Amino acid sequence: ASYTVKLITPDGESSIECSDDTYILDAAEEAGLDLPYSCRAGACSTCAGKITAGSVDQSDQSFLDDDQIEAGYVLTCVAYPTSDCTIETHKEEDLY
Ligand SMILES: [Ga+3]
Repeated sequence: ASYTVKLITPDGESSIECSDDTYILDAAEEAGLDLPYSCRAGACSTCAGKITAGSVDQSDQSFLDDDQIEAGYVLTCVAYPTSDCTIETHKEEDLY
């Protein structure tokens, strides 16, 4: 049951469909979104995306702790958008 996943970017606004048992990144790169990712597995902050218009599940990540997720930075390389959401890519520098 894929849901409308809004991927905000400085080069425009796209909308990819991601499943609950899939990663927002894979669904993005698969379409050609070309998001800021490196490990694309779940062990960084470059894939993190400021979220504040939906919900996701990142119980596989190994970078964030509690303050990061609180802000909204969700690793797209390991996020499970159970429902519609609006991940704001290009939001990792906040940490570094
Ligand atoms: Ga990553």
